[PDB]
Parts: sequence; C-alpha cells; structure tokens
Amino acid sequence: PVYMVYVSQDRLTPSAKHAVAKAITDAARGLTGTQHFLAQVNFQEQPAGNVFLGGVQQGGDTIFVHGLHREGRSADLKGQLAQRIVDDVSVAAEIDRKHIWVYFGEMPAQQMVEYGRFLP
Amino acid sequence: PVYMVYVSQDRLTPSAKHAVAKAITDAARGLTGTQHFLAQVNFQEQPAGNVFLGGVQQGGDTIFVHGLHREGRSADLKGQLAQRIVDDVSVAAEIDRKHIWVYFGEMPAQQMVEYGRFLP
Amino acid sequence: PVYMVYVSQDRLTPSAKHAVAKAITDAARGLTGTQHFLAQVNFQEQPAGNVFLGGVQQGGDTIFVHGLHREGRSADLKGQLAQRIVDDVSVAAEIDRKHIWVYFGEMPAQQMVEYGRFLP
Repeated sequence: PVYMVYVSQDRLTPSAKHAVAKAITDAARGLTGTQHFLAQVNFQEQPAGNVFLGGVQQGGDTIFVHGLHREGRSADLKGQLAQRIVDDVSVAAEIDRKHIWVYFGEMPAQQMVEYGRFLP
Repeated sequence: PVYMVYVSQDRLTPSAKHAVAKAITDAARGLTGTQHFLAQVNFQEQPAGNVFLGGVQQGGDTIFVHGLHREGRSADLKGQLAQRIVDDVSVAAEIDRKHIWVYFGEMPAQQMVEYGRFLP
Repeated sequence: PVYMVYVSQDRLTPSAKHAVAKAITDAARGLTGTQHFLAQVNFQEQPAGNVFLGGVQQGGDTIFVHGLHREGRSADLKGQLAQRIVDDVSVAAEIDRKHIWVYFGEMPAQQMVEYGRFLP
C-alpha cells in the first residue's frame, strides 16, 4: 500500500516524519500482516494556508492521510486500520485527533504494481 | 469530502484561493446539504511546467480538482456537482473552463474518517 | 486520464520530465486508443527524504504513478498498460524498475470532466 500524507511544510520534523511513517507502517502490518517492506509513506508538504475547511483558511495543523490499498479486506479490518492510524499518528505527530482525516481507497491487485512487480 | 486542487505555484493569490475554496464548498453544500465544516479544500501547488498534456509542457493555467467523496449519491447529483465546480471555479479563478478538470472518487463511509471520527 | 507522478525535487530534469510524460502518454494511446490530448501527466515534486518504505527514509529515487482512469477497460488491458508504464518510465527516467510503483484507479465517466466537459 501507499499512504499519501498531506501536511503543512515544516509541521513535522524529520524525526516526527519518521515516527509518523513508522506508526502508519506498524498499523498496516499488525492488523493485516502486510510485510514491513510493502508500506510506502509519501509525505506531500505544502505551505501553511493551503488548507481550507468550510471555506476558512487553516493554519498548519491539518493532516490528511489517503491510503491506497488493494481490494479484498473486510470492512471491519479497514475500519480498525483507519482508526489505528488516527490514534497512532495523533501520538507520533503530537497533533489532536480532530485535525486528522484518513480515507482508504481500494483497487484490484491486478492494476497495482509495487517495486515494478504486480501485487498478488 | 476532500477536494485536492492541483494548481501551479502563485497562479492563485490568497484571495483567489479563498474564492476557489468557497466556490467548491458552496457547490457541495448547495447540492447535497453536506455541512460547511465537512468540506476540506486542499491546494497542492507545483512549479509551472510540471503539467504535460499530450506530452506537451503547459504553462501555469491548468487546474485539476480531485474530489474524494462518500459513496451513495446518484449519478445525476454527482454530475451536477462536477459541472457546478467547473463553472464556479472558472469564475472564482477567472480562468477558461477548458483549463479545468474535475474527477470524483468515492469510497464507503466506513473507511473514511474526518475530524478523527467515522463518517455516516 | 490523469497520471499523478510523485517524484523527488530535481530528480527529473526538464527533458527527463518530458520523456516520462511522453512515455506515459504514448503507452496510454498505443494500448487503448486514448487520443493524444486526453492524457494529462501532472508531476508532484517533494524534497528527497519525504518517502519512507517500511519506515525507512528513502533517497530521491522513488517514483509513484497514480493513474486516474474512466471505468470500462478489461483487466488485461489495464495490466498491460501498467506494465508498459513501468518499462517505459524506467527507460525515460533511467531508473531501476524496482523504484517504480504504478496504481490505477477508475471512476464512472459520468463523474469525470476534462477540458471543462464530461467524458464519453
């Protein structure tokens, strides 16, 4: 899987980025068994002020996680994984859970390529 | 919902970003009744020249809106909402509608978390 | 279609970006018939160090291609296109295939607008 993590520039220090990536990676392995080396966390930084909520410009605290998964997991597992990411990213980033959004999209494994190989 | 808005750096001034975010937020609530605070507009700026169309490098005028939605709306409502975003973003950014692309993706509410809470 | 191409800043020279964009555009048309002008390649650059794999911070070599397509192609064509993108991006960027990830998402044409008009 690939987790696109949308954050404001400099909101996360290198060690906070590492903590967040580890927290997402460990969530994605503890619950599903997805091996460590399969989890990509890709931080997309933008200047603070580029996020609007209800048309109101935000500071730099919002985090949006868009997880891109292969189809086939149960709704229970996906809901548990999403909640685990909220909780563990909240801790690793020192950010209130209310600032964290997490969406999971899914695709057939047959149209997903990782490390230049098709997914099982 | 989350609207990822892919624009060139400095193509939108702070007031143009606010107008675009308002136009997208107002389209969404005016057609589905999603509360204001539920609409995130997330601007992703890149240097001009990073967009290619048919392999031809573009200037800074392209706008691509990727809307990430809960499943369950009718094809008619989604089409109306996409068309409204084209029109109102065209006005708010004073940019030809031919430069505006809008795709909607959908996911089960059960794998979507906003403000650290699951969606209905 | 829109291909979002996530790369590290300055990993691709302007001529390498053009080559990658051409390679993706040519894959898309040569396999499906998608007309030249219909293919948008949108490069999203981030500082090297913003990609983590298995929690390990990466250099600037990863490439992730997120293709956004209209529904309706066969699984065979989609897999052929993804494999073709891996191969031709590998050459055009002179980058090991093992650094290239390619995911395809699909949506109904009825909720996709290109050049300010709805898709067939």
